[PDB]
Amino acid sequence: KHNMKAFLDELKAENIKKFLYNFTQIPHLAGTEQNFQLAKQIQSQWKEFGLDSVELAHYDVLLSYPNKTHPNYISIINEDGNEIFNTSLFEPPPPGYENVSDIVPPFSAFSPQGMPEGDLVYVNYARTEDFFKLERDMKINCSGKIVIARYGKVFRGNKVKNAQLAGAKGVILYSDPADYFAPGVKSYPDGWNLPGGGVQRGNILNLNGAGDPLTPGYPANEYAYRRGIAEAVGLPSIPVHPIGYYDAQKLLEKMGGSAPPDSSWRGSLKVPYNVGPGFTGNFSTQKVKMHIHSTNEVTRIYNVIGTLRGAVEPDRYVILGGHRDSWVFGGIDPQSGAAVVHEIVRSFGTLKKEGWRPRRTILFASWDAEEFGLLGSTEWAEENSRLLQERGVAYINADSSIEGNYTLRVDCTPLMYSLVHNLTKELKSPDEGFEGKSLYESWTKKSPSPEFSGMPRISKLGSGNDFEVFFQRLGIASGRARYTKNWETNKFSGYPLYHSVYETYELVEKFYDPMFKYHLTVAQVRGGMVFELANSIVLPFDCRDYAVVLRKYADKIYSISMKHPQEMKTYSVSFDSLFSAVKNFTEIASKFSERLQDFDKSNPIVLRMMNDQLMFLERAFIDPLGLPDRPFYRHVIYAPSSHNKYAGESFPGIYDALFDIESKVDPSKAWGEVKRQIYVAAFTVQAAAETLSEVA
Amino acid sequence: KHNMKAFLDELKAENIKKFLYNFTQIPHLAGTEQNFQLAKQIQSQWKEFGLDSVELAHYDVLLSYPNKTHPNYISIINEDGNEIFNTSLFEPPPPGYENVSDIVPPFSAFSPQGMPEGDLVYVNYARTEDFFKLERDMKINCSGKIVIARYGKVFRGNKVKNAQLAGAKGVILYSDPADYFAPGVKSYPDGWNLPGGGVQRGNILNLNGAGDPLTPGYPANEYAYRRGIAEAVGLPSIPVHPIGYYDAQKLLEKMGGSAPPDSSWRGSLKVPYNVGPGFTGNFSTQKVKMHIHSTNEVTRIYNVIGTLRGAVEPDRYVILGGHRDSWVFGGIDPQSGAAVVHEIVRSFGTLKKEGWRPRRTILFASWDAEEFGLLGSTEWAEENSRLLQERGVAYINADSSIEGNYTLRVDCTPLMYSLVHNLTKELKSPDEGFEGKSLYESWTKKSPSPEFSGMPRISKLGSGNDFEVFFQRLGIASGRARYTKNWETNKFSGYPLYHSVYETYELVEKFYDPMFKYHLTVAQVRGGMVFELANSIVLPFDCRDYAVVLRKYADKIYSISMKHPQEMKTYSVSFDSLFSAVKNFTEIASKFSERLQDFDKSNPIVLRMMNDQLMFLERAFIDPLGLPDRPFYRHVIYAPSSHNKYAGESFPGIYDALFDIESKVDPSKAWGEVKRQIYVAAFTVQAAAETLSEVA
Ligand SMILES: *[C@@H]1O[C@H](CO)[C@@H](O[C@@H]2O[C@H](CO)[C@@H](O[C@@H]3O[C@H](CO)[C@@H](O)[C@H](O[C@H]4O[C@H](CO)[C@@H](O)[C@H](O)[C@@H]4O)[C@@H]3O)[C@H](O)[C@H]2NC(C)=O)[C@H](O)[C@H]1NC(C)=O
Ligand SMILES: *[C@@H]1O[C@H](CO)[C@@H](O[C@@H]2O[C@H](CO)[C@@H](O[C@@H]3O[C@H](CO)[C@@H](O)[C@H](O[C@H]4O[C@H](CO)[C@@H](O)[C@H](O)[C@@H]4O)[C@@H]3O)[C@H](O)[C@H]2NC(C)=O)[C@H](O)[C@H]1NC(C)=O
Ligand SMILES: *[C@@H]1O[C@H](CO)[C@@H](O[C@@H]2O[C@H](CO)[C@@H](O[C@@H]3O[C@H](CO)[C@@H](O)[C@H](O)[C@@H]3O)[C@H](O)[C@H]2NC(C)=O)[C@H](O)[C@H]1NC(C)=O
Ligand SMILES: *[C@@H]1O[C@H](CO)[C@@H](O[C@@H]2O[C@H](CO)[C@@H](O[C@@H]3O[C@H](CO)[C@@H](O)[C@H](O)[C@@H]3O)[C@H](O)[C@H]2NC(C)=O)[C@H](O)[C@H]1NC(C)=O
Ligand SMILES: *[C@@H]1O[C@H](CO)[C@@H](O[C@@H]2O[C@H](CO)[C@@H](O)[C@H](O)[C@H]2NC(C)=O)[C@H](O)[C@H]1NC(C)=O
Ligand SMILES: *[C@@H]1O[C@H](CO)[C@@H](O[C@@H]2O[C@H](CO)[C@@H](O)[C@H](O)[C@H]2NC(C)=O)[C@H](O)[C@H]1NC(C)=O
Ligand SMILES: *[C@@H]1O[C@H](CO)[C@@H](O[C@@H]2O[C@H](CO)[C@@H](O)[C@H](O)[C@H]2NC(C)=O)[C@H](O)[C@H]1NC(C)=O
Ligand SMILES: *[C@@H]1O[C@H](CO)[C@@H](O[C@@H]2O[C@H](CO)[C@@H](O)[C@H](O)[C@H]2NC(C)=O)[C@H](O)[C@H]1NC(C)=O
Ligand SMILES: *[C@@H]1O[C@H](CO)[C@@H](O)[C@H](O)[C@H]1NC(C)=O
Ligand SMILES: *[C@@H]1O[C@H](CO)[C@@H](O)[C@H](O)[C@H]1NC(C)=O
Ligand SMILES: *[C@@H]1O[C@H](CO)[C@@H](O)[C@H](O)[C@H]1NC(C)=O
Ligand SMILES: *[C@@H]1O[C@H](CO)[C@@H](O)[C@H](O)[C@H]1NC(C)=O
Ligand SMILES: *[C@@H]1O[C@H](CO)[C@@H](O)[C@H](O)[C@H]1NC(C)=O
Ligand SMILES: *[C@@H]1O[C@H](CO)[C@@H](O)[C@H](O)[C@H]1NC(C)=O
Ligand SMILES: [Ca+2]
Ligand SMILES: [Ca+2]
Ligand SMILES: [Cl-]
Ligand SMILES: [Cl-]
Ligand SMILES: [Zn+2]
Ligand SMILES: [Zn+2]
Ligand SMILES: [Zn+2]
Ligand SMILES: [Zn+2]
Repeated sequence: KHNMKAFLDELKAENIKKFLYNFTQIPHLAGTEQNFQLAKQIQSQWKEFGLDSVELAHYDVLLSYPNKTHPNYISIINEDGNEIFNTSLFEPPPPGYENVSDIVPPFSAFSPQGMPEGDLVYVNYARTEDFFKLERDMKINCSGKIVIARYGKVFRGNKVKNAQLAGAKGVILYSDPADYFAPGVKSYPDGWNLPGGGVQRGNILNLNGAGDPLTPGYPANEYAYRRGIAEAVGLPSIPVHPIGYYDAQKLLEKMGGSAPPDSSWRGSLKVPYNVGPGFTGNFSTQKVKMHIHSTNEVTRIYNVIGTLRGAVEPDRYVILGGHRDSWVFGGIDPQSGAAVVHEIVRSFGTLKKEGWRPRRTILFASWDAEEFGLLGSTEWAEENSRLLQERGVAYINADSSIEGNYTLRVDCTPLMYSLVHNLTKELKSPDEGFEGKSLYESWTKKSPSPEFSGMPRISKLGSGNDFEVFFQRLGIASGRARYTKNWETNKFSGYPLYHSVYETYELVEKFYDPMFKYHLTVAQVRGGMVFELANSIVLPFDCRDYAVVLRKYADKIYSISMKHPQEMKTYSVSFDSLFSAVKNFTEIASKFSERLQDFDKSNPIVLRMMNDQLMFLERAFIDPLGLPDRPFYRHVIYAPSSHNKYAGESFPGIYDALFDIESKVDPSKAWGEVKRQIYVAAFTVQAAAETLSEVA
Repeated sequence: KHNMKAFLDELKAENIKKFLYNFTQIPHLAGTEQNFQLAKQIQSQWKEFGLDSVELAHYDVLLSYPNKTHPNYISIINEDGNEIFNTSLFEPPPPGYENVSDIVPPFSAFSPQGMPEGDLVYVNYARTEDFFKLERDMKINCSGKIVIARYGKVFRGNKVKNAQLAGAKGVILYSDPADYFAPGVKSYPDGWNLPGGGVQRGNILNLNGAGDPLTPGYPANEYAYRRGIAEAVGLPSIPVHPIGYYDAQKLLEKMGGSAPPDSSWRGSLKVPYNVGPGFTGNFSTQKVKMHIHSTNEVTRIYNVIGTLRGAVEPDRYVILGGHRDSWVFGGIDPQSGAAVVHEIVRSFGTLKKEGWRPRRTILFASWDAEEFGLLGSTEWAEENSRLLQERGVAYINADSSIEGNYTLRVDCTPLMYSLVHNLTKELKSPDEGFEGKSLYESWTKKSPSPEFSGMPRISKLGSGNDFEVFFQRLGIASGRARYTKNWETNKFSGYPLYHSVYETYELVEKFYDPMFKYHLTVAQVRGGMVFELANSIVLPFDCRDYAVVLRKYADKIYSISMKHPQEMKTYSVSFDSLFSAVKNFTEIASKFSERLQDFDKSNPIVLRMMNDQLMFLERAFIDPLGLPDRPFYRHVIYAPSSHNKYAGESFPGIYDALFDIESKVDPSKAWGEVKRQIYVAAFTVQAAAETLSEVA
């Protein structure tokens, strides 16, 4: 039989290992020749593997690179202007790669050039609440100061935006061992910890879904009209640079001014974590000086797009996409994901060569320039937005397959909860101690849902990956899955070697997944989802699961508002319309589910009608006017948090209208806007419900 | 047989006459009790006629009414402040209606209140080019002046916007007999001309597609959050009032200052048409004073929505909509259209009672508050926008069925050109002299296409009617048809009794269509179109017709730009991308047409695929970001003219970037924006073409 079992059994751990090794021998930085070569390789292999067509889709987008003859670094400078201490110009390369060329040195992509000099303020994680505490409680003023912030907790672009609005003239980012060194584990190459010379690369944009900074709304094709740099979207106005903790120790050890306000501000280095401004008395006259000379440059990028044409509904697309560009070798990010996609393509192509075709069309993508702001996925989606919004069934992301070895992690739309529960009950757990048990069983045991019990945790989608344009802009049901760490017994952020030169094939083969069994499990979850989406006669979405979460999010946002009972009285702020809409959604979704069960299964137009109602249900939560000042975040239920792009926020329009509202100087105006956002959300919920009513 | 012939033969002239009489005995002003009664009547009749459901959809929207105890009027006032001449408080009612109550007196809906006093400037039609001529050539300054403008040529809301931007403090609108009195015809009741006491009502908003001024983007439902008046969309900032030509003669006869600049500025009254400012020497010290006391008020309106469920594709909607609210009796506008819709509903319901159902669902609408800014259609579409954009096949408008008795007028999307040609070849001409000939034949003879020869004129859609939200906001293929006058041998605007108390059942029965044969022909064209749209197995749209017009519009906009060859050189302004996209559209559309001819006709999914490509082709021309500063005009090929809402403009984004560009002070910026709009248009054309490519 050509069924999902045939597909799943064809997937091999050993193949994912071979592909990972093949993809991680040299750097594949976006916009470089090596990454164009790899694109051409993947294109040729996907053709050999059996796909119907495989094309490159290219764009010319704004990228950012250090100047190779004028390196970035930071100094402590004395009263005469002598640089008495300099940060590193490069990370010590790992064993056996000390002769690889074209390793890009640590930098913050899209930093402007400058050589600002000043006194340091230490701002903890540079979160919105960190600046509130500094400014409101401690009365420390960052205006004209250089801030130093530890990486972690939130996306770095939000740190830089927050420093910029506090009036900083520069930002230094560093990795504290409190957040990037797990107790009891050795530094790379001897374990998976970040060494003191290790540094995390990453862009510092605030694109809010725009894609290429110069062409928001339209693909950066050959005739594109581009904004000038001054009108570009999302670029920082102050220089920024990342360092490791050896270097950070040298900048922090001399800090004076106020003590840290409490222990949550102290990391693990042997320094006091004084906030400043500036250095203690003996050194009060030394300053910090940044030297940033990176340049932004329009550069060609290349996506690989493979098509496996559907036998029955070729005009319905199920998309498996993940990126290919890496900061250096990409051992985890992204090639552990790319290798899994490569093996999925291979397995599908095997079945195809024996005469099988999925019900619907499956599109496979190897995106470029994800590390520079989700540029490849976003420009392609801008180009193809009409096809995607009328034909797009689902998008499954495929970045890093592992960030730990403890249990499964899934973030997705409620419409996929049932599909994920059912698939994972049919897959074998790779976990020691759960031999012969289902993945569902091990996952639920290690990661219990906060709400349900007997059910696993499934998180809402945030952002910081290539599903953003598909989900929050276009409203196509989206999901992602990977193996992850135990967040309970671990205080550190993501995985320690993230976006460092130390993220290599060896890191993975030696320390994360030597048998490639977690990779294989993730290929089964991702591939199994694409299979069911592209092949099930009825799309495998359960609208009733959205009804349950909409009630949870309505309760949550009402609870937030109710911290202000006096104002809700004064301004007549009612959530009744939103609860009404959620109640109606629940009733209509229950009735639609009954018809879906009971409809005449021989009638394909009835079937195509009800599949279209299922496909367009995520689509119904899109507001074509977007969220306030964020036109490309159009989903009314989910947006990336305005304080942390990686986190999802529910009812974001109401959430941001309420945030910090007790500080607004015109409360009438502020609560007016809360009421406006309640009206928008209740309306959108009711409108989405009505797409599930009988059609006539 | 239940075929289109059965449908068409059931339509009766005598029934349209009975309904017209029934709908025009009392005023049906939006927001009034009489118009709610009529809604309830139509709802009950459409139920009796056989529709599956018929519901009222209500909204609470901003309307505008004079104050019944504080009337609007204009004065000439002397040096002491005595009002020596006053304009009329009402139009003399026609014979036999002198005792009808609740005739609303002439006013400009949405005028602010005020009693401004000042010197007159006469501004001809208050067109953009009229103000250019006054300000640039004649050096006349309107700041702080009251302007008087003749109705005609352009929508009155654009006149008021243009006066406001010239710094006027008030606007007086009047009907000149040059534009509203046809030579050789008598005034009502003895013919169809406008009497000197007749006055044209109408709103003076500049909504640009927003619908209710207080709730742009969302339906004005029970929990809607409303803007405050100061942030409302589209309201005028200066008082405005309309008058007839008896009164206008009294205001114009004393005018001094400059002579009219040429004969195109002179109407037919026995006055000099001096531009002013102010009156001649003897009267130089008299002034004009307006007294406006109308109020804007949120008021309930009611649409009637009837459904005839499709047998095969119930989730595909073909919509026949026209409004029901009138300024007074609505003898032509809108009830000559409403009576035609009523008879169409009756004919469809006859067939339904005998067991027939159309292939697709047909929705019938009786919209409210069209006269106040297309409010009813727009709020309903805002409410139902997700259903309409995923399910909407076509919208056929049904306002006035006649504005003359000479020949057919059709304005529609190119996608309907073939459908209209084919249907009209099968209908009988009602014209004298063409007995036994087709409607196509008489229409083509009397209204030859400028381009084609052997073909009839079909105009692009403009706006000022209820298709605007469906076509220019949502991108649903739209059309309209009516009988019209011979524009060649007639210099007057629209029809003379437009929006006057004299537009009665008698006007129609005595002077326009005593046999109701033009009404019947229009019911056949509108009803025949809805029939073919809702019943043809393949949707009756020809994409190749869009390809032909896109080339015509590209040639036209390039010709405009080429008036500036030096700047096109300096700023490297190329239309090559747009011509490329139009060429590709033509090639892809030709291939798609071949497949549509040759596809396996037994395969319904192939059929539903290709019908979806046809349905979503108009949809592809929507840009979700909208046109500059006009977010609800999202169609890139067609927008209402920025200088005249009634007229359509093609490639509007490029057109407005080029308009008056030689006057812009930063030419680099201006031509940059031209290039931006070329990129947007070429992109949108190519993207729409690609929706017709093979899907995978
Ligand atoms: C959830 O679904 C339910 C439908 O099951 C839906 O109920 C609707 O609620 C609205 C209220 O927002 C009702 O609107 C009323 O309609 C009647 C005419 O049918 C009007 O007369 C009402 O207005 C007048 O009377 C009201 C007193 O009830 C006054 O408060 C008001 O100021 C006016 O005087 C009012 O507009 C509507 O009838 C029902 N529809 C039904 C039951 O079918 C509810 O709206 C849905 N929730 C959301 C968020 O959409
Ligand atoms: C109309 O349809 C046609 C397809 O039949 C489509 O043609 C495409 O045109 C673009 C040009 O805008 C081509 O883009 C080129 O792609 C190649 C790689 O395939 C690149 O190397 C090219 O860039 C380099 O080389 C160019 C020299 O030709 C340089 O001018 C450039 O600066 C770079 O060095 C270039 O990007 C594309 O290949 C074709 N696609 C085809 C033939 O399939 C055309 O774009 C459509 N019109 C619109 C408005 O979309
Ligand atoms: C995940 O798996 C569950 C369990 O198999 C799926 O729910 C089950 O779906 C089936 C198939 O439609 C339901 O069968 C129906 O039962 C009713 C009897 O009341 C009958 O009228 C229908 O003809 C049909 O046989 C079954 O009841 C249902 N089980 C439960 C507990 O809901 C679920 O659909 C799967 N989810 C996805 C996305 O596939
Ligand atoms: C308006 O009417 C015209 C004339 O009837 C329609 O064009 C005609 O459409 C028919 C039916 O599809 C075409 O028939 C095809 O002919 C080819 C032979 O080359 C054959 O391969 C197909 O199987 C089919 O028989 C016919 O050629 C065509 N005539 C012309 C002049 O184009 C037109 O489709 C109607 N428009 C609308 C919107 O209905
Ligand atoms: C990664 O794998 C690819 C495919 O096997 C290798 O590329 C092939 O290299 C062979 C030997 O040089 C050539 O003859 C083939 O034409 C290449 N195939 C393709 C599709 O490019 C590549 O060398 C491997 N890379 C590494 C670093 O191991
Ligand atoms: C930090 O680096 C800077 C720049 O390379 C060093 O300062 C330079 O030293 C060279 C060689 O002595 C001089 O010719 C340059 O004029 C100096 N440039 C600047 C900008 O100061 C500095 O010596 C280094 N400091 C340490 C401790 O290594
Ligand atoms: C317009 O036609 C309608 C329908 O015939 C008339 O309304 C009917 O009036 C009769 C007699 O008064 C009532 O018994 C019916 O119940 C009414 N029907 C409906 C559906 O309302 C109406 O009177 C006519 N109006 C005019 C001005 O002629
Ligand atoms: C135009 O109308 C105005 C307002 O009704 C008239 O002026 C009023 O005349 C009455 C009766 O004599 C006075 O009591 C009011 O004080 C006047 N009001 C104002 C605002 O002036 C005026 O007489 C009318 N002019 C003509 C020619 O009919
Ligand atoms: C990089 O720096 C070098 C020398 O210090 C300079 O000549 C060149 O302008 C810079 N390159 C870029 C791309 O800015
Ligand atoms: C912070 O410092 C800047 C720079 O001198 C000053 O202008 C600004 O007002 C200060 N703000 C506060 C709250 O002290
Ligand atoms: C792999 O799992 C073991 C056993 O729980 C754990 O001690 C180790 O930290 C894991 N490795 C990584 C990289 O997480
Ligand atoms: C209308 O005018 C009368 C009297 O001149 C006044 O009492 C009332 O306020 C006005 N009505 C409205 C609705 O403004
Ligand atoms: C028009 O008149 C106003 C009002 O006094 C004046 O302020 C404005 O500058 C004038 N414009 C021109 C071009 O004369
Ligand atoms: C009706 O047609 C006749 C004959 O052409 C014409 O003289 C008359 O003006 C028409 N009536 C109207 C209202 O257009
Ligand atoms: Ca772009
Ligand atoms: Ca509205
Ligand atoms: Cl992922
Ligand atoms: Cl019309
Ligand atoms: Zn990644
Ligand atoms: Zn990354
Ligand atoms: Zn009308
Ligand atoms: Zn009208």
